[PDB]
Amino acid sequence: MKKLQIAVGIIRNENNEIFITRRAADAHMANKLEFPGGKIEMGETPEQAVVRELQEEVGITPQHFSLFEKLEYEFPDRHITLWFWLVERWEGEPWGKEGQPGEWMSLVGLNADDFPPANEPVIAKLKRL
Ligand SMILES: Nc1nc2c([nH]c(=O)n2[C@H]2C[C@H](O)[C@@H](COP(=O)(O)O)O2)c(=O)[nH]1
Ligand SMILES: [Mg+2]
Repeated sequence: MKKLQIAVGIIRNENNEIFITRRAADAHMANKLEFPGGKIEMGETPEQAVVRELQEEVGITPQHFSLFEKLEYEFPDRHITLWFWLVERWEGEPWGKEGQPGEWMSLVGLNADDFPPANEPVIAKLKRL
């Protein structure tokens, strides 16, 4: 079967703003407004998957932990698990290896349009704030 897991955590900055990968720092993918922690799927545990990938997607030392929301849905012949974790702080700039560098933005205005549309089920909840 076709199934893939994803665990992410919105890093909280020093100004109630979270650092998320958006249009990279100088890339073309402007609709890549996503978060770190992806790839947890690999072969980790529901708990170590994020905690492990966290170091891989942050590399820094941030007071980051707890989950904000987690959901598991499967598309017509596809299985996508998206876990959203809550973060409270992060020292310096987050690097790890998420993919496309981001900037400290206000999560109160998340972009469900810029980020993957099929991945709205998660944002549809928080987006409505
Ligand atoms: N089944 C399913 N998987 C999806 C959808 N959208 C989406 O990004 N995914 C997948 C692809 C990605 O690899 C992953 C999210 O993190 P990455 O883009 O970093 O891999 O989940 C979808 O609509 N259905
Ligand atoms: Mg990763």
